[PDB]
Amino acid sequence: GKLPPGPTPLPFIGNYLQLNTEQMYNSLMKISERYGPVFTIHLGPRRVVVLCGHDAVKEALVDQAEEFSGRGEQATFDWLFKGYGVAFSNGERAKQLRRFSIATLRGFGVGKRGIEERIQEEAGFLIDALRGTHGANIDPTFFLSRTVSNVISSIVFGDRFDYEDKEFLSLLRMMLGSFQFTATSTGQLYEMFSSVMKHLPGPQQQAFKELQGLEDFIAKKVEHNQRTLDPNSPRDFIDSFLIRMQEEEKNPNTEFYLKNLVMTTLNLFFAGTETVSTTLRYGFLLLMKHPEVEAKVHEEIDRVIGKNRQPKFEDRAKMPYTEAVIHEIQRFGDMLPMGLAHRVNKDTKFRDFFLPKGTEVFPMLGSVLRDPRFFSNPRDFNPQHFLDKKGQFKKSDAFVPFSIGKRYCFGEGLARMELFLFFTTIMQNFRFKSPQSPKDIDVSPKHVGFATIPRNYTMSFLPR
Ligand code: HEM
Ligand SMILES: CC[C@@H]1C(=O)OC[C@@H]1Cc1cncn1C
Repeated sequence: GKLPPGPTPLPFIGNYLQLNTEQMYNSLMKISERYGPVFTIHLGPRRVVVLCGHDAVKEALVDQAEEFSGRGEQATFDWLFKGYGVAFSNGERAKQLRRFSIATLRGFGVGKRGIEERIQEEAGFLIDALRGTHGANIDPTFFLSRTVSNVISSIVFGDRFDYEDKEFLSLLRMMLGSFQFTATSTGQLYEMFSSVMKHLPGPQQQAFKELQGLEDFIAKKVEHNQRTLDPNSPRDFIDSFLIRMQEEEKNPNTEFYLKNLVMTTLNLFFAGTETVSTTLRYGFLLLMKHPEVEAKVHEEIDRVIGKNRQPKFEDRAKMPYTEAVIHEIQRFGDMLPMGLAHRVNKDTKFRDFFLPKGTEVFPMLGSVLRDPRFFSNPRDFNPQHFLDKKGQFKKSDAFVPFSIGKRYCFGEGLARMELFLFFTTIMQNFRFKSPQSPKDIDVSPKHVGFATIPRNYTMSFLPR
């Protein structure tokens, strides 16, 4: 009846001394090279259990999937959410807001023809945008996020933002900034020492500012929607939820009230924007570093699709190389290295170890994506990871950027279809040029913390 081994914590600071807040993953991966695939850490006051490799992670989150289905803290987002919404909540609230969210996204056609024709249409609205930069050197950052956010916006708001909207440019700035903070040294020190640091001046404060800015906005769309509602036919995600808040007024235990609504919508709007767009911004850089991979994707396009029409999402079965490249950007790029934290919601026996009720769990998603048993060159960019000798597509149990188990990314379906199309559609129209030689492109991360962020680069989209 004892915890997993680990370095001796100090009082209050925990294992501050053996942790590099500038790369948290490598610090935790060094400790496991010494203790094992399951060890115990303290980030400040918080006792965490950290899981390493495909085996540790799968047996935790899938084989005992119920007991590891809790949610732990991300103190940056916990300052805003306070345990409300679909993503950062626990128990009876998590199961209801999740059950309702999946059912509703399917209403608006996630992984269906509706959202296909929305993405397909927005993808062309971006093609125009990039054909009108005329080959000149740009930052791809806010072009991509604009386009990516517009898909999720259609679902949650009822329609899209205009690309010329000054206030829209602002909301995307608020996501990029709050998100990049979680990845920085101070971001990872804030995980450790939130209790103190939320009252101290510093970068943390600028990130509450933008979080606060984001909530405000969403709560202004909830007001406008609320007063102009039509109870017998819904326009968007907010409306459907409003319709369920009415029906649930007689029930005092309901999880469908104003604050849960507002929080769950931000979960969706924030996640539908910054994780598919970073993945693309990373993927472009990885394509200009690897020109022989770019040329091969282009060729698979012209023979399967051509130049005339617009790529669908079933054009995908006849495209094994391009679908490998997209899985390999997703695995190399390593979006959320430690995932969202979990928690055991009751006393738990796991592998001879004991985990008390409320124990926090770090499922290292990045160490599965770099499990050397499943990948032959774990830290190189090789699309042959996702192919066999006959050139067809090879699924891997260690491809887990979207997590596994009971609290896994229900936004995975939307994201898969978005990635395929955006990537195919852009590269069907343009080839990418860098202002620097392929041997001189630094494809290593700028910040790695809660997210993996790629470095800054300028680029050209010149037509074919
Ligand atoms: C490449 C893009 C994306 C990646 C790599 C990604 C990855 C992840 C990961 C690792 C989790 C953690 C789940 C856990 O607790 O174990 C997660 C959760 C979540 N994701 Fe995504 N995600 C992406 C895009 C999206 C999109 C487009 C949406 C919008 C519908 C979304 C919505 C969510 C939500 C609501 C959760 C919380 C689930 C819960 O706590 O029940 N994600 N995602
Ligand atoms: C930026 C934090 C995001 C949020 O508020 O809701 C969930 C989320 C974390 C996340 C999950 N999938 C993508 N992201 C960025």
